[PDB]
Amino acid sequence: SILPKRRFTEEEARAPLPSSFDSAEAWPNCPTIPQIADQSACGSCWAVAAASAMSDRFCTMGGVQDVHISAGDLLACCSDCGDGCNGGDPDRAWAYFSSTGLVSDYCQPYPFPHCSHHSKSKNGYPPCSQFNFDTPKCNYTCDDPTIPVVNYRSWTSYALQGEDDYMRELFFRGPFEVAFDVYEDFIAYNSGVYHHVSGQYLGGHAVRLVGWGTSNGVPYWKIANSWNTEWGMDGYFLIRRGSSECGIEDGGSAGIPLAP
Ligand SMILES: *[C@@H]1O[C@H](CO)[C@@H](O[C@@H]2O[C@H](CO)[C@@H](O)[C@H](O)[C@H]2NC(C)=O)[C@H](O)[C@H]1NC(C)=O
Ligand code: NA
Repeated sequence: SILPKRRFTEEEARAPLPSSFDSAEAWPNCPTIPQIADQSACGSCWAVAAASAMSDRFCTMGGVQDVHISAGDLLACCSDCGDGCNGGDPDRAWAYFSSTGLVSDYCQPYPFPHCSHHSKSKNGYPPCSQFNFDTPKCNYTCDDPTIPVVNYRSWTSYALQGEDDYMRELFFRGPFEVAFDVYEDFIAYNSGVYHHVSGQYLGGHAVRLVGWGTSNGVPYWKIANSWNTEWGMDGYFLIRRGSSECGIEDGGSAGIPLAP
């Protein structure tokens, strides 16, 4: 990891964490948390999950109730992060949030429309396979140039590893970015607690971690996916917690938004 490891204070460390936890119920006055993103026909999961968590953390920590951080800005302008719509690194996305900063969804709206990721779309989105999107151009003015550019920054970035870090960080500071390996059997998930049993490896996938809990003696993470609200359980999925399922507990990325 390029980011420094998160160290917990003596007070944070000794906190008795609850058997279940939900970020939306923990910060009920933060409207960005329960919102689900759509990355569209682009490999921008690394950027979209980051911008979602940064938006959440401006409410949990930054003192701003409802600001949406522009995934598009991060996607296009962080060339050191990866190759835009062809994949990137969550760690470097958070490093960019502090060293340079990001505009809001209002300044630079996400350039790609809704599309269907699994199969059938009840709202009538075209298939995402129908679209082939290149990495958008990095812009330095708001799409509507008459809207002033407001730049949003964090003041620190750190990495996280393992069940306890994830839980402890989530509890104190809210949603952050994690990553895991996708297999064929994940694509059609719609219920239950996910566990890889069959299917070919497809690729890495960055996502936003919002909660934990236990269902019928099976501990799990509650995760916000970025395949719009029609995928999984209303945009979310549950995954096995405790034994790094698909490497979900191998690396997490987070930081603290600065009050502007
Ligand atoms: C930066 O602005 C440019 C130009 O306004 C955007 O590029 C256009 O994006 C639309 C919607 O995806 C496409 O239909 C056009 O073909 C693009 N035009 C050109 C000239 O590139 C771009 O999406 C913006 N970038 C971001 C990150 O918002
Ligand atoms: Na840990």
